[PDB]
Amino acid sequence: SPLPWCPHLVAVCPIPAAGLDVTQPCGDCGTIQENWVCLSCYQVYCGRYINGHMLQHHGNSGHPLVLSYIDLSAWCYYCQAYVHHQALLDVKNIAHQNKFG
Ligand SMILES: O=C(O)CCc1nc2cc(Cl)ccc2s1
Ligand SMILES: [Zn+2]
Ligand SMILES: [Zn+2]
Ligand SMILES: [Zn+2]
Repeated sequence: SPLPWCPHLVAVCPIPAAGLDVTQPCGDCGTIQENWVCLSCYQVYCGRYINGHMLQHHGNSGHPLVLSYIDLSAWCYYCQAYVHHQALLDVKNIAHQNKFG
């Protein structure tokens, strides 16, 4: 690989004290498949191969960075790239613990 930095990492917000639920369904269509969590507002929406609700959320909010609940990758919609950075480690780890632990 991912980009080791991107100019949208500044928009990554603190993780809610409720933590993450990697089984959370899409907030629009309720699908349990291929969801992502927004790293600005922590809403959960489905991927491009389901109903494209996270891409819609990007369009209507401008929020840049999203975390996959399938493989814990982080995608930036502006840079059109995967990103990994020390600034993403806390949220990936919280997600990894919820998913696997
Ligand atoms: O599915 C989503 O809306 C968000 C996440 C991603 N969007 C893309 C688009 C391409 Cl072209 C390749 C990889 C990814 S990861
Ligand atoms: Zn959806
Ligand atoms: Zn958002
Ligand atoms: Zn970016």
